[PDB]
Amino acid sequence: NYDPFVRHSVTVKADRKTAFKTFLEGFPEWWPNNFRTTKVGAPLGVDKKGGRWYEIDEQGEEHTFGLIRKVDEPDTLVIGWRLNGFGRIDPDNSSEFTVTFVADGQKKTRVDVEHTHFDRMGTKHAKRVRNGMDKGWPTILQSFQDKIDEEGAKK
DNA sequence: GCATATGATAG
DNA sequence: CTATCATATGC
Repeated sequence: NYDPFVRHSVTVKADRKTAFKTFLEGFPEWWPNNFRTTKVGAPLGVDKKGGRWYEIDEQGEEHTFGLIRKVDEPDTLVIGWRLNGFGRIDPDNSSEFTVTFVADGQKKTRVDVEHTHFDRMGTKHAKRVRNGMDKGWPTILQSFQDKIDEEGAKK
């Protein structure tokens, strides 16, 4: 994706609320990217009342990790581009996407992202994205499903 | 366009 | 390490 269109694909083994909880609140409780303190990895991750991804740096708020357009409870999250305090590219992309959590049996949730405009920036814009984002959030989604897999299936 | 540099991708 | 690809700075 992210060259023609952006799609997200994640299967959660617990339910949509655990998915939403993990995705937007449980930032500090994963271990793929947030594996830090006052960094990418702090006691927050995202702001609920405004819809904006931030964590608690020692000097204030560490990395902005998204500009949320829609914070629609355990259901849907439309967010925009933002990344880690690393060797990253700036939010020159906007990269917005509709995170669609589909509740299955209320103990499973398949999320699909659908967006097509800023995400299409693949090739050039995605190569500068590759700087540090490629080694974080895509990795997050793996441990996301696994941490959650332990929440009500494995552990 | 070339020397950087950073960042990923080549070898 | 040199390159080669992209992007940006720097000249």
